[PDB]
Amino acid sequence: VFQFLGKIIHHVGNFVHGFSHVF
Repeated sequence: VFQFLGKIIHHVGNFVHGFSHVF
C-alpha cells in the first residue's frame, strides 16, 4: 500500500531533511 510509496519519498526526504541537520 502507501507504505511502499512512503519509503520511496522518505528516502529522498531524508536527504532534504538531513541537509537541514547538516545545515
